[PDB]
Amino acid sequence: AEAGITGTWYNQLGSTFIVTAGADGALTGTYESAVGNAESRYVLTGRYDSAPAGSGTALGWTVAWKNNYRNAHSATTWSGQYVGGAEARINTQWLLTSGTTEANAWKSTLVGHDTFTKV
Amino acid sequence: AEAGITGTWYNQLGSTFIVTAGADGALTGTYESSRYVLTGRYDSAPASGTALGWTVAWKNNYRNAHSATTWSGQYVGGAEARINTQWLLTSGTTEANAWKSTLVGHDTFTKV
Amino acid sequence: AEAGITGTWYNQLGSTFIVTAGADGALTGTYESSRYVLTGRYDSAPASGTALGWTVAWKNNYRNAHSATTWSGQYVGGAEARINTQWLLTSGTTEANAWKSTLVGHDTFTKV
Amino acid sequence: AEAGITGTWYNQLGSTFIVTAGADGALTGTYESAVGNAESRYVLTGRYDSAPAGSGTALGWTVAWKNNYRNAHSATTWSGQYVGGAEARINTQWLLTSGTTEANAWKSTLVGHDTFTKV
Repeated sequence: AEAGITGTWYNQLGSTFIVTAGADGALTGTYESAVGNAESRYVLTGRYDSAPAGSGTALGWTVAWKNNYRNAHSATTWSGQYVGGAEARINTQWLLTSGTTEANAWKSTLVGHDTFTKV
Repeated sequence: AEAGITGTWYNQLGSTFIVTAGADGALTGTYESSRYVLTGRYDSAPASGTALGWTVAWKNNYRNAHSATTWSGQYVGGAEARINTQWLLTSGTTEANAWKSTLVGHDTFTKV
Repeated sequence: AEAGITGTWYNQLGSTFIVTAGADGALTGTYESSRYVLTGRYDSAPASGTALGWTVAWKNNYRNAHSATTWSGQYVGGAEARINTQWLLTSGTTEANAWKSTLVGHDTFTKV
Repeated sequence: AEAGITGTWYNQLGSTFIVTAGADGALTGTYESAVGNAESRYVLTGRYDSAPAGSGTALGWTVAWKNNYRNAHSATTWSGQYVGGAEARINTQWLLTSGTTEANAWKSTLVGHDTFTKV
């Protein structure tokens, strides 16, 4: 619920995710990327199950790779589950999609998986 | 286009996505196949389609499916505007079942 | 159907898949958009579509793209038989770039 | 090349994969599953880049979940790269597809990632 999720997290590549879980199931924050065309901080928005069922808490968020300094013409979404305890982790799968011409659309989307550790 | 995106859309199975695209890159609206709140972002200065993504947690006042889907794709405008997507649906699971927690698929939305 | 699967198929972009389905569950054949060898398996006793998958390493006598695609899906027979798939294309990369090694997409093949 | 790949491997869930890499780029072997409707050994087939480029070697394989004892009406494909050294590993992403009725086709496919360690 709010506090579990709210906080600073890092993935296995050294990117940072700062998130506030709101009472209505809203997720807002900032993302700072360890890779790609990514310079500085980017806004993030998402949603989580604010009334979860030993099972994890399902959540997802999106970043569009545009800030006041750069624009990668691409957006990533991460879908996963928050698993609490002392070992708090967020286990995700993500899709990165770039804006493409129609011809190149077949190769517009990357897929990968990230694990977030809470700090 | 910002307000190119703004509107009501439908996918292949009859689900309906109502969205507003903000000047600064925000997407907000509701998804129904009952109704759920969505939030996302899009490139507000595209070159190419416009990249975008959004999430829906499957909980509202009536049901809680303890899952959340994210759609990642691009908007292509023109005479017949479309949003081509791939999505990941993750369910809250115990550790024993975490390996079978995520479904993947694709959706094509149109104004029709 | 074993020999329901056997035949020549085309996807949305004009690639052509020539396949033979063996009695015991083997798939063999070639894929061309030049030609590459494919191998896979399918459920030879289906209930529902027939589950199946195949791989193509993108190397032949003429080119080597140092990648390999796998297609996972099901065969649906009837008047207009189709093979609905999702695929993963992985490229051989250095460790620095391993996070951007895999493309995901979907393909629909038909006899037309 | 052949020998690098050829051998016995296990994933993080305790499944086993026994594979022989052939000279023409063929992969044949057997898979024994730690989960699902999966009883005993199942045949596998796939392909690999027999002439790879510090970069890994791209490969993929499929198992249909049918043997003489069980049938799950489903097939999985794993796509990834073999990374050699002492730390030999195969890093993959997989798609599991079940045979479904048309109505249920939207939820026929699972996605996940596995890491294989050589034994």
